Amino acid sequence: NPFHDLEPGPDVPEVVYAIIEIPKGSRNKYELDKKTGLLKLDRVLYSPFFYPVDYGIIPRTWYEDDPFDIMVIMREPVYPLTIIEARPIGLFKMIDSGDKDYKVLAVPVEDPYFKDWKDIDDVPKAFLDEIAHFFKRYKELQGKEIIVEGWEGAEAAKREILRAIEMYKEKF
Repeated sequence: NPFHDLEPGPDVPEVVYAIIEIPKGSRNKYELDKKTGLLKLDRVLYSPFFYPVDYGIIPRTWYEDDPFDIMVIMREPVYPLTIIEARPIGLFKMIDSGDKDYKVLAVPVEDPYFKDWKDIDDVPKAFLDEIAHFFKRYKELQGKEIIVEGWEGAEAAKREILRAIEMYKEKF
């Protein structure tokens, strides 16, 4: 499994690895299976929405009983199971069915388009809104309730990554 076999990053928490599961623009929700290391179709979203970001996980992280999720803003979406060196710039805070389900927002290190993106204030506000709204509504036809706490900055993101990396060490 890229989850188990890779280190969290080449320079955590400044640069992490993101293992991409879902390319920006997919209505199919793919997940990396931790045991087999293969891509699985978790579900087809019940509504005609698409993932607004390249969506994945950081290797060797464990969060709150799952890998820590990362959203990577890519101009051209990558293929599932691509590794991206990503810079954390933000932290999305939502709770899904009582459980905290925070997500890191990151930019690709090797796309110079995002070179001056270093914190949440560098992101177009309507983009942060479109992400929050996606997670607020995407499971509404499945009867789930997601509460969205909002966003925090890069420093918070990076704390939470270091925290999830040690939680992985405790569990494995």
